[PDB]
Amino acid sequence: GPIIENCAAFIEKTMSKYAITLSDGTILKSTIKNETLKKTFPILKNLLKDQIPTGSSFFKLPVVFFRVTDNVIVILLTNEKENIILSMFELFSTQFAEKLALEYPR
Amino acid sequence: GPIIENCAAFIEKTMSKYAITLSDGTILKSTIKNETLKKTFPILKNLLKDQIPTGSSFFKLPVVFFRVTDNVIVILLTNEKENIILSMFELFSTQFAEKLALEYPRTYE
Amino acid sequence: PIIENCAAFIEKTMSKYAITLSDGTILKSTIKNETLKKTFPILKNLLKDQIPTGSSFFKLPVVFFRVTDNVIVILLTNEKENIILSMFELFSTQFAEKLALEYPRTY
Ligand SMILES: [Cl-]
Repeated sequence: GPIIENCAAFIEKTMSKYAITLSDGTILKSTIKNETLKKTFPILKNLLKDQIPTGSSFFKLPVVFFRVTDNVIVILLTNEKENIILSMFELFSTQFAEKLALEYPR
Repeated sequence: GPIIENCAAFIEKTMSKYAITLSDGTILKSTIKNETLKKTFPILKNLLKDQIPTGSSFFKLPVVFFRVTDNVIVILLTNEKENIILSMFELFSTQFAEKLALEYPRTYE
Repeated sequence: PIIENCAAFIEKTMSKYAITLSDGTILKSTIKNETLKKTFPILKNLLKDQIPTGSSFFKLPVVFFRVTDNVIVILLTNEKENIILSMFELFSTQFAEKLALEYPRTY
């Protein structure tokens, strides 16, 4: 049926703490608490102007950003090893970045 | 669309003084006089800063707060018993939480 | 964050403004502090008469706008009154309920 509830179960299969957000600040789904997201989003909007091209990730552990689509960003709080996180993102995209760009176009 | 209308009619079935607001303070629906409602906001602000969990309530009678989703707050003025109020909120959540969460997402503009 | 958007909204029409609390707390301001400190005792006394929430008070070039119980907008401007009242009505629609929650008068 509806994605987002599908994206979150995917992510939770390997990370407890995440958020699926849009570029303006809209949280579509999040297990990260509001206090952390409020201080986190201004940093993400900055990097979004030219440091995270669509399809790329950005690391500052425990925070990680993945621009799945042009408008949709995944935010992780994790200490997983790098290759696991990149692997999660690669799979998440190839199973979701089509449906997600279709449901949340810019 | 009609989600807030359905939320309102569900609450009005039991309490007459209520409001539904966003967690940034936007009033979506309120039968409480806007002046009286805005004076409960110091309490709400403290609840949100202490990150009261989704599904949890807070009682300062006659005022009652219920965090149905991350971004949607139910407010009551009521003298009804706590066990009835807590049942009302759990049924309210069951029927409307998922929809409210999609219709009213938290936003950090 | 919310105050940073308030500042940006105001800045689209006037450049000399301040957003303060009832007790005088500066939240954001492009007005020289020299001016604000000689301007606050006037605000305090207007607040006493309980200049109502939503109303403004003109003393050109100075304008006060009580957006919420606890938040005052101050402008130094030589714009016309209708333009100032229109900016205020717009400002209040976009920000008053948010501001009321972010900066509640306590007790
Ligand atoms: Cl929270």
